[PDB]
Amino acid sequence: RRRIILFPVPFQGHINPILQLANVLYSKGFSITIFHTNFNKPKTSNYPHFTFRFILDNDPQDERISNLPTHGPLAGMRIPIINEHGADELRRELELLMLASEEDEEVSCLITDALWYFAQSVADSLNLRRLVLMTSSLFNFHAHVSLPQFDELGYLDPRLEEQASGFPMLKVKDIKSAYSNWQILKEILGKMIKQTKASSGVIWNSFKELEESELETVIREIPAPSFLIPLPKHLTASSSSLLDHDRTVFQWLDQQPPSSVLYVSFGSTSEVDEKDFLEIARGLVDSKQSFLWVVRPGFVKGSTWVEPLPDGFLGERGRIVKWVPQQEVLAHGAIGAFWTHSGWNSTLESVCEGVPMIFSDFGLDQPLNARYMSDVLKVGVYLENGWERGEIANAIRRVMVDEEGEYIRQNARVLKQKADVSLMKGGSSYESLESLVSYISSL
Ligand SMILES: O=c1ccn([C@@H]2O[C@H](COP(=O)(O)OP(=O)(O)O)[C@@H](O)[C@H]2O)c(=O)[nH]1
Repeated sequence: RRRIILFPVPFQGHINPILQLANVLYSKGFSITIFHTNFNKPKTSNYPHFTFRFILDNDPQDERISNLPTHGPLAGMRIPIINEHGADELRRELELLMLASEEDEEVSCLITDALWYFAQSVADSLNLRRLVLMTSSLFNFHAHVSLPQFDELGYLDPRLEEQASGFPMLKVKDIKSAYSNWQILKEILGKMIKQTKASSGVIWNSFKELEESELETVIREIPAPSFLIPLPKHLTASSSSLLDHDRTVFQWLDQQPPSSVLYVSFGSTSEVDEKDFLEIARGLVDSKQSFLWVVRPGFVKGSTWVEPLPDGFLGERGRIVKWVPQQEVLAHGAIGAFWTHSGWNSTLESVCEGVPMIFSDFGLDQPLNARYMSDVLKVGVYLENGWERGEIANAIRRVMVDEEGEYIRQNARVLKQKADVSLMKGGSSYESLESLVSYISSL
């Protein structure tokens, strides 16, 4: 019998894939321990088959992380702080668990978010193999490792619409948006890459037929074995939701004709102007399509939730809610399209449910995902120039209704079919999971 310890980053887009992976590995016969902060902890009662151990921010909470806001952009300061200072405690917790191990039980490996680069030297010091879960795409990584060529060209130092000389698949404007914050994030990024290369294995939330152009880069740049597993095709992340679901949406979805509803969501941490929020809204009302919008409290700047919106503005065709089981909504027959911020989990969920997309972005990997999806795979339309009520209306209608958008809708159906085929025997994802289990078992 073999145990795997998994250590996620405590944010929705990072907890979701790591607990999907944990469930996949449990289904293959491993026992599971989750090391987690108290901050943003998921509902442990949803996981009776996992053992949770809460670490790093137990009371008395430390002076370096105590006082930190639980919401907003500053909540992410916990990540560099834990990387810088958490090694001693992580080692103690791993050793305690390895000690209490049953006689017939061995800890096979530690799997961490790639962002926990500090865990490599900790695992090394215990003779414990560490594997890394990437929560972003292979294409994004390929763009990472190409930054030197980008740096020389001054792309990183603020000709927007031409293709990048290194990357034909990207525009210069994409690269400028993705790496707008290079002084600040550059340090974390380099160490994350270095310790991912130095790990014992890299698990990617993707599949070969989604990112075939990128496989050779990962083989060449990362000496450790890579595994591609499309986690949403195995199970949804419903059980790791950090917020209560509004399931009243499914009764409303059941009142809509097939493929008639635009699902709209900009993720778990994006935020917008009071100006932009009302323009998007008019863009939705203008498209004349039915829509289900998820607006996270605080998504709006200056408002607690949605106060700028006049009572009844959405009228007959629109509903706004705070939070849903997103992949389950995307699977509903009423959904015709997904207007997304292009976060990687959302993008992959939509791909796995065969839903074509309209793309916005808020930087980081998001513009790269939108570019790849829209121009390589051609499963959506990219709103790559801000929020205009007009342009929004046309993109929505092009994907949902226009005969001219039929190829985008068909591409999304075919790509979902490829995801499904990949989990079949002899499929790429099946073989990658088979390889991952036997590899972990050999450790
Ligand atoms: O109403 C919502 C909105 C989002 N999500 C989930 O939140 C995660 C968001 O991750 P993503 O990588 O798309 O973007 P982020 O929020 O990290 O920017 C995904 O798994 C979504 O399915 C959800 O369950 N309900």
